Amino acid sequence: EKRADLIEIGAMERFGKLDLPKVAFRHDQHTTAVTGMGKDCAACHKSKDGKMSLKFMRLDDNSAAELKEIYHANCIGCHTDLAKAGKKTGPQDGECRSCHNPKPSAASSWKEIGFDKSLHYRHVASKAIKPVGDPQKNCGACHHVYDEASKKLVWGKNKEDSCRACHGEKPVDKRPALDTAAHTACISCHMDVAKTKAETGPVNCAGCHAPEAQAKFKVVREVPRLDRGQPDAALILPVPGKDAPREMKGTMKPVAFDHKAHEAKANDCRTCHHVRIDTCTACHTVNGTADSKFVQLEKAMHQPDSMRSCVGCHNTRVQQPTCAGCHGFIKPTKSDAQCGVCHVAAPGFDAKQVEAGALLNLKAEQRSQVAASMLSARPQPKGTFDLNDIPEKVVIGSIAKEYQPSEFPHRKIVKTLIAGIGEDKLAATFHIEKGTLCQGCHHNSPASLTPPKCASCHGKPDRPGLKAAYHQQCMGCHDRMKIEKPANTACVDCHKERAK
Ligand code: HEC
Ligand code: HEC
Ligand code: HEC
Ligand code: HEC
Ligand code: HEC
Ligand code: HEC
Ligand code: HEC
Ligand code: HEC
Ligand code: HEC
Ligand code: HEC
Ligand code: HEC
Ligand code: HEC
Ligand code: HEC
Ligand code: HEC
Repeated sequence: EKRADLIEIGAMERFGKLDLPKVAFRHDQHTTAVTGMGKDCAACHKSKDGKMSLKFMRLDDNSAAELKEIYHANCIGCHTDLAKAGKKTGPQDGECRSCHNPKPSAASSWKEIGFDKSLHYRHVASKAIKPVGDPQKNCGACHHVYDEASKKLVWGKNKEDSCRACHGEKPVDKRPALDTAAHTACISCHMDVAKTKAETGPVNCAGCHAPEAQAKFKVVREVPRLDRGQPDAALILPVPGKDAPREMKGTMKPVAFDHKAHEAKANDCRTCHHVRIDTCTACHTVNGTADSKFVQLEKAMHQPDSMRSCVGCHNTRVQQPTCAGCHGFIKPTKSDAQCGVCHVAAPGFDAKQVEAGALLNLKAEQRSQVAASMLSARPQPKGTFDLNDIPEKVVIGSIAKEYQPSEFPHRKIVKTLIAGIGEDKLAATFHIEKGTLCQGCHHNSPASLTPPKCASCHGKPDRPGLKAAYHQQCMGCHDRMKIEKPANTACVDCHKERAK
């Protein structure tokens, strides 16, 4: 009952109220049958100048009357001819309700489809897609901008973007809507390559929009960089923008951004460039603009719950079990030091000149030099204290009573925690002190080789008592890290039975 190929035909509703229900149409069911009878798309779609219309048996919608005749004459005509041939067929001319069906045809499994970097690269890498306007580059086969001089579309070198950047839910001006744009360009090419029997893309509705079909697409794990002329190192500045006089100026040190490293770890460009490839400050000025619906630069970069912001995406990262043990327990400090991981001094510039705009009109190559400098000048990772310098096992028995004191495997766990982190660079860079990792459990005191006892703040005598403090911390981390043994229900694996 789940289908991804449903079309609810309701085109004449634009001309006025419909007398009868819209007509449900299974496109994949129809192309399969048409193929089997030796026909193709041309059975139902006309073309004009080598471009196939996506409309049924027409190039324009001229009137309600004309449209009704096109549907009835052509839809029913085929059904009738198949009937007298004694073949499987659809509703006959007199079965009004069988097409004009008030009850839904099937359920919809339809899913949107898009290019992650793997799929985009599988297209870039295809021999079947030939270079355009270049000895090697493939880009012009798919990407365009409108050239006002020639009054036509041309490949705009290094101005390639997702189709969504210029094609919307509805056709604005002579830019078609996204669905028309994609259905036209994508499927047309797929059908051409299919003729050469070189590997190609889907033509069936289900082939693109069915979750089952999507799961089957070959994925490439190591995907080459998609180079469109973007910086390796970006310099993000508190851009005020022309509007709002006086306008807000920045108050922090500037931020250098390793754009190249982030590409390698992200799954596309759009994740961050959510409207179009450009700066962020084009819309998210310090004060915000109408074009950002007044979302300010600060929000764009710090929004804790958005995948688009520095802090937000990093926040999803720390929800990994290897991180979540500590990160589901600790509270951010918002200390100057932590802010300083991103906001750093620029070489040769003072604070007064940066939030004066001294950097705003520098050439891309020059700001890259400045940014790369800021990136390389960041101190080397201090790592963690030598684990041999902390107790290997601590006895937790301050409140022993019903059980024996816990013999806590202190050093072994810390070692596992560092192992679990591995070469994660987000962990390496933001864990700025030798004892930062220690604070994942020893919270609310400075990073140190010698943190105070929990009892110094808990249940001695807001805050939990000492037993609650232990249980919540121990059991909590194990749940978040998916630690199987010990089980939280195993009441003796952390503190052995009284006597017995
Ligand atoms: C499937 C093969 C059809 C059969 C059998 C009948 N109709 Fe139909 N009709 C069909 C389509 C694809 C459309 C367009 C639907 C839309 O809303 O765009 C139509 C259109 C009409 C209309 C005009 C639109 C409306 O007012 O709802 C009418 C009045 C109409 N159809 C009538 C009608 C009757 C009475 C039929 C039995 C004699 C009949 N239809 C059969 C598809 C099919
Ligand atoms: C007649 C039985 C059809 C055959 C064979 C093919 N298509 Fe079709 N298509 C048909 C209809 C009735 C419609 C709805 C438009 C209308 O004027 O009522 C369509 C629509 C499409 C679409 C758009 C889908 C959507 O956006 O909802 C596409 C992209 C499309 N069709 C492609 C297509 C191709 C490539 C075909 C051969 C493989 C083909 N169609 C055959 C009817 C029929
Ligand atoms: C031959 C070129 C056809 C044209 C043009 C249209 N249809 Fe059709 N239809 C055709 C066949 C051979 C079948 C049966 C397919 C099968 O495998 O059973 C059908 C069936 C339908 C149905 C019934 C769907 C179902 O519930 O099983 C409907 C409602 C239907 N057809 C609608 C329809 C409309 C509205 C068309 C114009 C847009 C149309 N069809 C054209 C063959 C052909
Ligand atoms: C803005 C930079 C655009 C991006 C990114 C994409 N498209 Fe586009 N497209 C754009 C304009 C200004 C127009 C209208 C041209 C005119 O004559 O005024 C278009 C048009 C199309 C069309 C229609 C013409 C045709 O090819 O038959 C298609 C099919 C189309 N666009 C597809 C398309 C796809 C698939 C894109 C992502 C790969 C894409 N466009 C991006 C502007 C822009
Ligand atoms: C030529 C100019 C194409 C355009 C435009 C689009 N696609 Fe494509 N596609 C093309 C080829 C040559 C191939 C084969 C690549 C290979 O592996 O050799 C493909 C393949 C796909 C696939 C993968 C199918 C599978 O793995 O089974 C999909 C899902 C796909 N294509 C989708 C797609 C979409 C949605 C497009 C516009 C947004 C699009 N393609 C354009 C060639 C061309
Ligand atoms: C992969 C090459 C496609 C094939 C084959 C078909 N569709 Fe498609 N469709 C495709 C894209 C890339 C898009 C744009 C949005 C997206 O999914 O990325 C669409 C869009 C639609 C829509 C419009 C959804 C909306 O937001 O209004 C529908 C309902 C739709 N597509 C239907 C459809 C049908 C019925 C097809 C067979 C005729 C079909 N599509 C094929 C990509 C591809
Ligand atoms: C990297 C993950 C960030 C951390 C950690 C913090 N900030 Fe940030 N901030 C970041 C970016 C990418 C930007 C835009 C570039 C710029 O420097 O303007 C910002 C911007 C601000 C702003 C607005 C601009 C300004 O007033 O100068 C403020 C007020 C700001 N940042 C404050 C701030 C503080 C107090 C932080 C620690 C709690 C902090 N930031 C962390 C990136 C990152
Ligand atoms: C047609 C088969 C393509 C070729 C060849 C190239 N691109 Fe592409 N690109 C294509 C599509 C359909 C899309 C949008 C996919 C979506 O789901 O939105 C794109 C997108 C881009 C982007 C934006 C990345 C993103 O986050 O979506 C860029 C920067 C881009 N394309 C660049 C690019 C370049 C430089 C290419 C030649 C090396 C190139 N593209 C080829 C389809 C196709
Ligand atoms: C978030 C992790 C990003 C990913 C993934 C990609 N980009 Fe990016 N980009 C990002 C930021 C924060 C910035 C700085 C913008 C600012 O306001 O300073 C950028 C900048 C660019 C630029 C430079 C534009 C300019 O300075 O005029 C380009 C051209 C660019 N980005 C392109 C791009 C492409 C094509 C990507 C996929 C291959 C891509 N970016 C990913 C953040 C992120
Ligand atoms: C104008 C074309 C914009 C550019 C360039 C960037 N953004 Fe944006 N952004 C814009 C709008 C219209 C909105 C509000 C509507 C919306 O899409 O949410 C936003 C919003 C954000 C947000 C907030 C998300 C949330 O959940 O609250 C963030 C964090 C954000 N944008 C980030 C961001 C970044 C990092 C960009 C450069 C890569 C960027 N934006 C550019 C408009 C525009
Ligand atoms: C997911 C969409 C991310 C967004 C948006 C941003 N970051 Fe990021 N960050 C992310 C990962 C998965 C990584 C590891 C890959 C890497 O680039 O090393 C990181 C790491 C950092 C680091 C440490 C390493 C480095 O590249 O310098 C810093 C200092 C950093 N991130 C900064 C940063 C800023 C300032 C961003 C907003 C402009 C930002 N990140 C976005 C994932 C994602
Ligand atoms: C306990 C041993 C830790 C583990 C395991 C991980 N992190 Fe961590 N991290 C920890 C502390 C005590 C702090 C200091 C918080 C403060 O505000 O002073 C941090 C901080 C970070 C940050 C900075 C932003 C923040 O969330 O406060 C990041 C981005 C970060 N850590 C990332 C991170 C990742 C990706 C980890 C798993 C690979 C990870 N951390 C583990 C303690 C501990
Ligand atoms: C390790 C992950 C634990 C599990 C599982 C359980 N407990 Fe626990 N508990 C733990 C610690 C580190 C401590 C402190 C030890 C001390 O004596 O200081 C405790 C403490 C208690 C106490 C209070 C002390 C006492 O009366 O002996 C009780 C009564 C207690 N815990 C009960 C208990 C039960 C019934 C459990 C099974 C559900 C259980 N704990 C599991 C660590 C861990
Ligand atoms: C959670 C998994 C821990 C991490 C990460 C680190 N330590 Fe820890 N330590 C932890 C507990 C539950 C206790 C018991 C404290 C109590 O009050 O019962 C301890 C204790 C210490 C002590 C002894 C304190 C005292 O008894 O007065 C020291 C000196 C100590 N731990 C140091 C330490 C350091 C420096 C770490 C980072 C390398 C570190 N711990 C990590 C839990 C956890």
